Amino acid sequence: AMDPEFMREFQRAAVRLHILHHAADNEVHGAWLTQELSRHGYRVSPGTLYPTLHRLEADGLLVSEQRVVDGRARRVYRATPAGRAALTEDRRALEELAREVL
Amino acid sequence: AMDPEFMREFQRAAVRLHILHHAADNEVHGAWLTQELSRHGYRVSPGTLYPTLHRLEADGLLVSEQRVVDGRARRVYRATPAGRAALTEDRRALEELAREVL
Ligand SMILES: [Zn+2]
Ligand SMILES: [Zn+2]
Ligand SMILES: [Zn+2]
Ligand SMILES: [Zn+2]
Repeated sequence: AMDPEFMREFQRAAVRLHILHHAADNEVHGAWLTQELSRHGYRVSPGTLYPTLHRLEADGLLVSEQRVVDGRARRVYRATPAGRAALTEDRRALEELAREVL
Repeated sequence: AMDPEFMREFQRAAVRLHILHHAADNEVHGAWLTQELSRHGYRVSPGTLYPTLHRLEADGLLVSEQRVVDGRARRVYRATPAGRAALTEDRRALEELAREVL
């Protein structure tokens, strides 16, 4: 990239937004988020993603639940009401900036 | 804001993009950038702005020159060819993320 600092800063925000958007549509496992983010073109390792997930729950924007499904313990994440509101606000900021420069 | 970490991350990118867009259109004084960024709705202090400006020059994306105009010495900033290309790349990343989540 010509502007690696922009890409670096912008990716953090992009990831955060994608996590919230996916977790508002439906419940998600961390492992699936890694694959899904990759499909959308973001290079993310579990080592980077899980701390983001935990932070989002700490921020009250996600909530996780322990589930035992098919003899296997798994954590699922979903958006809280605060998360859906955050998503609206974040999307709004994106849309505004998109409208302005494009 | 519901998601202050998103807003914080997103604002850095937004500012960076605005600096490059203004400095591609015309030459700018740092003091004027502060006012202009304020008009566009970004809280920026000289203490935050000048390090960003210096970083952009170090990255080869801006160039500054000491200029004496009307018996008065001033520093002006403008985008380099690399800066115009960075602006295109950054805008492109924005467009992509806009397409994805809207
Ligand atoms: Zn997706
Ligand atoms: Zn602009
Ligand atoms: Zn302007
Ligand atoms: Zn603006």
